[PDB]
Amino acid sequence: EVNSFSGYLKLTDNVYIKNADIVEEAKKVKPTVVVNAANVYLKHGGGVAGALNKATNNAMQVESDDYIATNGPLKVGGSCVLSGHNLAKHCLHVVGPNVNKGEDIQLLKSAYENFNQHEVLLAPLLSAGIFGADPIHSLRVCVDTVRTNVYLAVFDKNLYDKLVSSFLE
Ligand SMILES: CC(C)[C@H](Nc1ncnc2[nH]c(-c3ccc4c(c3)C(C)(C)C(=O)N4)cc12)c1ccc2c(c1)S(=O)(=O)CCC2
Repeated sequence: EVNSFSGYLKLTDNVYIKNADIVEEAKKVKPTVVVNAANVYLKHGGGVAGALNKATNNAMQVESDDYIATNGPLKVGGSCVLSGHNLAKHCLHVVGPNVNKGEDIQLLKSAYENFNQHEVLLAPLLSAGIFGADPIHSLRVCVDTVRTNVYLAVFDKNLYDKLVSSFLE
């Protein structure tokens, strides 16, 4: 079956959320598009990016290095489409701002706007975790910006409960 998302809570007509590891979701669903929370040189050294690259047995990193050699780095707020490998048909590598490194939180709207070029996506909460953005603000930007169908996987039950409560106020 195609894009077999299960156990998500529908927040708006196009935004769904689950307490789950995005890697486990991608292996089970094999979505058309999985979003990676990338950096501008596509160096998947840890966090979400590291876990998705390890699940491809480093094929995503080798492919990424070859993309960067030919095209140069991405811009913060930008994206590129590469192979999904065993995780999806395509991986959309999106660069959200890293606020802990001084990047502008306003670019989080540009980052989510890349999702609108794909009908259905499995994605993480952009710029959250060690990128330093307020996760409740990131969910609000997603809901206000994405118009195609996005399934958010957040791998932390405590944060998932805070996000759902904040949305439902
Ligand atoms: C907010 C947070 C809960 C969320 N985390 C995540 N959200 C969704 N799916 C996730 N999988 C993992 C993961 C990370 C290591 C590993 C694994 C899985 C497995 C068990 C496969 C293993 O063995 N190692 C994390 C993760 C999050 C959201 C966005 C960003 C970050 C983190 S970041 O990576 O800090 C910086 C980029 C932006």
